[PDB]
Amino acid sequence: AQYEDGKQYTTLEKPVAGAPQVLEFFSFFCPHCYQFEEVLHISDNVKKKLPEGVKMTKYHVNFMGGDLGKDLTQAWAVAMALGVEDKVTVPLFEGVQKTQTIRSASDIRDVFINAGIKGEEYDAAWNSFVVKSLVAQQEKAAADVQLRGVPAMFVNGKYQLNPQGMDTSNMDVFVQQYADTVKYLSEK
Repeated sequence: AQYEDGKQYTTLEKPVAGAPQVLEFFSFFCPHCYQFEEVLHISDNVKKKLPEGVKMTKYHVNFMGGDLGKDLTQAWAVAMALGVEDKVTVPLFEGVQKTQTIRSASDIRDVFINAGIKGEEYDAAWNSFVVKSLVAQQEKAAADVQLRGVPAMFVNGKYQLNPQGMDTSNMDVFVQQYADTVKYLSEK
């Protein structure tokens, strides 16, 4: 075959019912994730090739960066609740990995303030039970699927993208291969 289990993707032994259609996991501490977001624009290029009627979900994970990793998962929950994912993703990545100016929850908060979210509004989101269940969702989805590494993508709770088995000589060729795989898996 051209697409083979164990080559461009692996199959979950233990499939996850009711899972989001396209599910991505990342961490702001994760170096390949930085690349995926800033250099490759993976999420975006996958979306451009997905059939439509397809919804795309992205969650943060706790297992990198100890205490700040958790803060970052709660902040990503705030971002999702406020619909400001596209305004904070880049400065969070660069704050954590490039400039290293994010060292505390208050520094994470600064990024949202600088992106124009209001103090009252951030602190209210931060502390809301709607954000608590969104944190719960992020953790449950990761727990359901065996998650020990990022970046990670799952399709319909049964297939996991396997970028290790795609050519990396060319960054553009890698992305298309990656996205076409998602679409193949999607139509499976």
